[PDB]
Amino acid sequence: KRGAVDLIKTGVNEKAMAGAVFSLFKKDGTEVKKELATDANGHIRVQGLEYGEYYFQETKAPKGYVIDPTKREFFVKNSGTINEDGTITSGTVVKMEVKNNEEPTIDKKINGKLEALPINPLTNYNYDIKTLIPEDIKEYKKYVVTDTLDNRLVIQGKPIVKIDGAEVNANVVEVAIEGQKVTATVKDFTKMDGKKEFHLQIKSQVKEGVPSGSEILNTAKIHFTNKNDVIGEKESKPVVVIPTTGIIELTKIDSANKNKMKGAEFVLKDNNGKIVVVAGKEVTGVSDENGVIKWSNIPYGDYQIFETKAPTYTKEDGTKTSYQLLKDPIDVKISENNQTVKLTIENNKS
Repeated sequence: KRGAVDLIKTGVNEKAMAGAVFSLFKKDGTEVKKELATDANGHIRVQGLEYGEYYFQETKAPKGYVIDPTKREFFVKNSGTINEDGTITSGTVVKMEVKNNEEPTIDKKINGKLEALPINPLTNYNYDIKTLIPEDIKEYKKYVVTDTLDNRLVIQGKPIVKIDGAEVNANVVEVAIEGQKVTATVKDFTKMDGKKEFHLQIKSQVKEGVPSGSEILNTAKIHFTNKNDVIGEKESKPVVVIPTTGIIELTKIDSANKNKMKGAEFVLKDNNGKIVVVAGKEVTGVSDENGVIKWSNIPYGDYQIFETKAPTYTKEDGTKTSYQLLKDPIDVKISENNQTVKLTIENNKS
């Protein structure tokens, strides 16, 4: 006398789940069958089973779903048959419904959709970290998203967490922050049942003084433990911000003499007429012995150079005279395809 069983495997949104692999065991642990893969409709059908207690156990999870170690018991108590497509059933066929849950995933982007971003120092940009919220999140034990920002970066204010686009109280999700480490930990798992997207947004700035063109990478990580004590740890793909700055080289010479000049003072202003400040200091220069003023770490890109003090010289009557002051601004442009602007400035006695 022999019975049968029908395993009905489903996934997200009650979808029929194919490719889920199971083994069938007797209660005493002996393997009856292995490599039983759910068909296109999420079914595994087995007949010809001697009466008694059995249990299925998953050996391979469907792609994208969490592995499930649970031993699922059933009794074969009556006779039953079932053909391969289940269109014909006789007697009693034990029915087993097995649900699968997706495993959380992690995605990091810059300003929503970017994987790379050329940006000026001390200029705001966002890290957008989105993780999948599974259908059994309600039953999860741990769900944490972390991100340690490269130390060449400054966290701006307090990172914000959105669930399905809605900002959540510190009750449901707590945003912690210590040093460069940002950590958002789910605290109320019930307030997230039915939700699908965990979105952590960290606002950042690239510090001043990092070499231009240097790639500052970022990644975020998700840590979780589900109801079955399955522990996950995934890391996002790296995203990159690149500091954009340039160099301004001024060489101060004489009109006809063409000689290098020391002592000529200049200043760099933006097109709003305000002096440019870099490391807390205004961008000022005094011409060296070779008549050079080199300014580095200048963000993009439109500025105006002004002479604030002309060089001196001594005529034959020993006179202590200053060259003429240049009263017109010198427009400069800094931007890739023009990252180092070298300008020669001629200086007239009258």
